Amino acid sequence: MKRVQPCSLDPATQKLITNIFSKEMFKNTMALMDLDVKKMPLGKLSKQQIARGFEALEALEEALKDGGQSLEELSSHFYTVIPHNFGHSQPPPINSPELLQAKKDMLLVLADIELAQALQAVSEQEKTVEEVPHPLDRDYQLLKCQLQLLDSGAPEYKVIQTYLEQTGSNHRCPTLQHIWKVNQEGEEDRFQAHSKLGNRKLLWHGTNMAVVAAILTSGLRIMPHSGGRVGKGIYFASENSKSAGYVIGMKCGAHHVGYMFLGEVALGREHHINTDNPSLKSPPPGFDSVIARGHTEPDPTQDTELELDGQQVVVPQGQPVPCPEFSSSTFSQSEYLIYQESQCRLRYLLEVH
Ligand SMILES: CC[C@@H](CO)NC(=O)CCc1nc2ccccc2c(=O)[nH]1
Repeated sequence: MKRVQPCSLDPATQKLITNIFSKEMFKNTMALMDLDVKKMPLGKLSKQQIARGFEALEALEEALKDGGQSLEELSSHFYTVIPHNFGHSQPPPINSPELLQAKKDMLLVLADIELAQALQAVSEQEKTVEEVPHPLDRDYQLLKCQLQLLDSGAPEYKVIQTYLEQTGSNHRCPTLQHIWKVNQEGEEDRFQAHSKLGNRKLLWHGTNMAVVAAILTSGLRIMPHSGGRVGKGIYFASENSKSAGYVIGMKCGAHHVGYMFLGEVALGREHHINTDNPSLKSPPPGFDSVIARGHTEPDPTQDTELELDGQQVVVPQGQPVPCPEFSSSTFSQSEYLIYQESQCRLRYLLEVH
C-alpha cells in the first residue's frame, strides 16, 4: 500500500482545487449544456469524439454557406457523435450561424473538460513510485501553475477589490472571497518579448468553472472554431459585469461559487470599432489590438497603475460613465481583443459568491 503524503495547501487553495477538478462540477456543466452524461460519461469523453464533433459542425457550416444532405440530416449526424438530452425527444436542427457558433462554444468547453480528464491520468512513474501526494497536491502540481493566496494587506488587493466593486453589478454585487496571484510557468517568456509594446491593461476574463483547470494549465488560447462579435481572438472586458455574465456560478450550500480571471493585456496600438465584425482574425496592419467600444467605460480619469514585473499596468478604478463618441455603438459595454496568445499573461484568480 502507498503512503498518502499530507496536503501542503492552505484551506482556500484546497477548496479551489477541489472545485475546479470536481467530477460532479464537470457532469453538472455537461448537464447544463443539455449533454447526455449517461451516453457520454466523463471517462469515455475523448479527443477523437470532439474532433468528429467539430467535423460534423463544419459540414453543417458548408451547408449554411448544392444537392448535399439537408441541415436536419447533417444535424442528426452531429447528435449521433455528441449525444444530447432534451428529455429523450428529437434534438433541434442547427440551421443558423447563431446556433452553429453556440454548438462550437459547447464543444470548446467539452474539449477543456476532456483536457482536465486527460491531465489527471496516472503516469507510469506514479504507478512505480511507492508514495503518493495528497490528491489535492497532485492536482495542483499537474496545473504546472503557481497560485499564491493574497491577504487583505497585499499591495494589489485593494486595487483589485475597487476594480471589482466599481465595475461589477450595482445591485447584484459579486462578493469577493479570495484572490490568488497566478504565475503560469511557460507563459512568462512569450509575454516578456512584448516589453517594448506598452498600453498594458489589467482586464476581466470570465468563464465557467469547467474550463478554469485548462486555463491554469494552458493559459488563454485562440482555439480553432472559436469566434464571436469581434472575431477569432481572446475576449476581455474592463467592466466586471460584462465578464460575470459568462460565470454560471455553481450552487454549494446556501450560496453560489464562481471564478474570474484578471489578465495583463499588452494592447499596444489600439484600433477602435463601434460595429460587430465576426470575420476579424487579427487587428488591421500597424495595430496590436481591436477594442469594440461600448456606450460606457469605467471613468478613465479614475484609472490607477500597478507595477507588475517592472512594467506599468493600467487598472481601472472608476464606475462606468457614458462615452459620447460611442453613444451609437452596437456594443453596450467594451470588448478588448488580442489575436496573439503572447499578448496576455494571467495575473489573478478571484473566487466570488
Ligand atoms: C468558447 C466558450 C468559452 C470557452 O472557454 N469562452 C468563454 O467562456 C469566454 C467568454 C467570455 N467572453 C467574453 C466576451 C466579451 C467580453 C468578455 C468576455 C469574457 O470575459 N468571457
